[PDB]
Amino acid sequence: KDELLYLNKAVVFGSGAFGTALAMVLSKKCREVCVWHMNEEEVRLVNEKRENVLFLKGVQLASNITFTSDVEKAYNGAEIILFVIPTQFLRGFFEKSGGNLIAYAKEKQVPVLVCTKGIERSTLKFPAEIIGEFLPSPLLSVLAGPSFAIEVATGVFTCVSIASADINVARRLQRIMSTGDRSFVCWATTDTVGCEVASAVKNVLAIGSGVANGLGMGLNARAALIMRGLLEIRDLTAALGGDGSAVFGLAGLGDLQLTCSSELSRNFTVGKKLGKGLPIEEIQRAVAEGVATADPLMRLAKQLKVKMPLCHQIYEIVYKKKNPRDALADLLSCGLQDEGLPPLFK
Amino acid sequence: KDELLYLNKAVVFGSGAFGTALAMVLSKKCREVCVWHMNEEEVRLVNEKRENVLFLKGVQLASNITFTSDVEKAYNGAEIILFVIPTQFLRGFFEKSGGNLIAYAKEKQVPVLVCTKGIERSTLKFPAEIIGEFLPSPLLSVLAGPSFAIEVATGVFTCVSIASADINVARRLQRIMSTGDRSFVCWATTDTVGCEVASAVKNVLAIGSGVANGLGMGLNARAALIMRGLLEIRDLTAALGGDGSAVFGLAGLGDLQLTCSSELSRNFTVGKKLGKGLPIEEIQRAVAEGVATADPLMRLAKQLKVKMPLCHQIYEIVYKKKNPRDALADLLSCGLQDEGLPPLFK
Ligand SMILES: NC(=O)c1ccc[n+]([C@@H]2O[C@H](COP(=O)([O-])OP(=O)(O)OC[C@H]3O[C@@H](n4cnc5c(N)ncnc54)[C@H](O)[C@@H]3O)[C@@H](O)[C@H]2O)c1
Ligand SMILES: NC(=O)c1ccc[n+]([C@@H]2O[C@H](COP(=O)([O-])OP(=O)(O)OC[C@H]3O[C@@H](n4cnc5c(N)ncnc54)[C@H](O)[C@@H]3O)[C@@H](O)[C@H]2O)c1
Ligand SMILES: CCCCCCCCCCCCCCC
Ligand SMILES: CCCCCCCCCCCCCCC
Repeated sequence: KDELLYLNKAVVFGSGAFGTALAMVLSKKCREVCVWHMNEEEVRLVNEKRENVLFLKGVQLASNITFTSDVEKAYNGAEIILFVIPTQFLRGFFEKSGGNLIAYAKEKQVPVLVCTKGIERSTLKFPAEIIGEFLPSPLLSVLAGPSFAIEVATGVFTCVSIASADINVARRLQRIMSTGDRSFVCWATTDTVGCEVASAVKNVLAIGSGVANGLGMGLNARAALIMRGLLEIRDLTAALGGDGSAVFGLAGLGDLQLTCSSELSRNFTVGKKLGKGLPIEEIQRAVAEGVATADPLMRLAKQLKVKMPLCHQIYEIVYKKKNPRDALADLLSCGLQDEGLPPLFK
Repeated sequence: KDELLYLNKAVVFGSGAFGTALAMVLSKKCREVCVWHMNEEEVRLVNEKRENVLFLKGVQLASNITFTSDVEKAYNGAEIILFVIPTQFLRGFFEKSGGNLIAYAKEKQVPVLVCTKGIERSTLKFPAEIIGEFLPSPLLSVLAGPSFAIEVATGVFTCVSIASADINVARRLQRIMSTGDRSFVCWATTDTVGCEVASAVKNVLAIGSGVANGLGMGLNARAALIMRGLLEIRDLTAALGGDGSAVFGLAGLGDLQLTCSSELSRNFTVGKKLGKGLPIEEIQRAVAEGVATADPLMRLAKQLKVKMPLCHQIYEIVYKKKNPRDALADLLSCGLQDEGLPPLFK
């Protein structure tokens, strides 16, 4: 259906930039919107300042958005639940505080939208998979696409995709997340796996995009990294069982191109410094998603016997003090090859 | 084979930036390299200045590169012929001066590489197809990929693809164009049609990327245009008989992302001005490829009953004084849809 759906309440667990940006999106489709944060003193500050000075400074929060550190109040009445908690804290949240919320979720059959992105070190599992350990798959959906928080929060034209096993589940969410002014447009897909893989790998590849820059290469080089790196996301997706229909969609191609062209992103800057020779230790100072993700990505790929050329070299440069230039050469040592893309039309 | 091939002579018909940039690439794989230009007085100047002050200022030409306005001398002895003449002058060249050259080409079975990009107004045909009217298909190959002339001419890491019906023909050329320092890497593909379609459509879409900017949208918007516009190149390719294996390769995704992220390109700037409301007439002042290409692209699409949403609106804004904002709204009037991408894995 091409007609939207408005709700009375919507809860968003994750008080960071993206979660807040999404609260902003929701403020225009939901009568009430609570954003769960943990530090109570902070929850107050924000509500006072009418601004998430913590993770989204400069953005005036809508009035119908309320921050609360009380999970119970937070989810109570919500007709849609969003999870934008960093991957590393996700599991802990459910073990320590998801008790009742999970009950409520199952009870009222509330639709859950996974917005977190990454890989859990301990299990090498993705967000929606982790949450899936507590909440049934049928209720789970994934939101992925080129969506810089700031642009989304301030209402600047953005397109993302909603992935769910049941396309109809994705479409319902599609009608809930899409805004009245068409400033936030959603596209439905079933490729949950592809979306999750892409959301994670993109950060690693972003670092390579930065490496390429600090290494003196230009835009041609970047377009090639983006195009070649996309096959790596494709192959890892295939290995994990995903149908891959999202790989060349907004979740993959889209977000990938965005994330890799973001010259100010921590991923890019970190990679740039590496490209210029600065050791990872020296850099540090606030870790880049790509850096955190690189190790487990490598372990998952290895475990699945999936070859990710670019991602691997990026892992070496980061975790094994490999010279960016040597990495680049090793990468190109493969010799002349075919593009390696199947035809789409017979 | 992963081992290169060096030649004695190579001719490049097309004295513009890209042709010169490619002469530079060839200067490192060919003993001798002539670049055919038409104005004799100019051919001298350049040879004197050791620089193509006409279309590639600031770039010092290698010594083994010689400009000549004598087609006969130019092609004589060449072991590879490149065509980088603008689409509109292509046919005229062969009718007026290709006489002997064609003979020589067929005679010695010299490999031809089509580097020109666009659509001929009169026939709505692409470069390699036009040249194909004079030289047999078997000898023809297409070079396409994200390759800004300057970066290519100055040796900055670049990746492009070589497309030929016979993959082996593409691979031979692959070993001739790939450089010893791995600064120019070629990938083989068969999707000649896809490559040509992509090379042309990209310019139109670039204007939209500019429109989006002048219209106040941000990077999220651009990533979406790139991802959505790519399906248009896909569909037109399917309609023209291409196998489409290049659509998501360097020729398509690659070049597309590059061309659309080039904020200084004439396509972008023209589109930006349109996005800001300036009428096309006013703008002008040196035409943007995207503008020229928009009309025939539209006529070809219509003739083939292929729907290209973004390209169509871009055509309206340019040729029919349509308000960019109205165009954007008409575009989004489609309602909520699925991403519309087939799965890659069953
Ligand atoms: N930032 C973006 O533009 C964007 C776009 C898409 C997806 N994402 C995804 O969003 C998530 C994070 O992005 P962000 O900018 O919203 O977040 P952020 O880094 O601004 O989030 C900080 C959040 O982490 C919590 N936190 C910090 N330390 C904690 C601890 N020890 N225990 C429990 N909670 C703790 C805070 O209370 C807060 O909710 C990731 O999954 C990322 O991939 C971000
Ligand atoms: N510029 C790039 O970075 C790039 C990258 C890929 C493909 N291309 C393709 O290259 C071609 C043009 O790009 P460029 O920068 O090399 O060229 P350019 O615009 O710099 O080329 C000018 C050329 O056109 C010729 N010319 C001009 N007017 C003429 C007339 N009336 N009759 C006959 N010849 C005339 C000149 O003598 C010269 O060879 C297109 O096919 C384009 O799609 C360019
Ligand atoms: C991390 C450094 C910069 C990388 C710039 C891009 C390289 C692109 C091509 C990779 C080809 C891989 C071929 C198979 C092993
Ligand atoms: C030319 C103006 C700016 C366009 C910015 C991008 C719009 C992207 C989405 C297009 C969707 C088309 C849907 C089907 C008709």
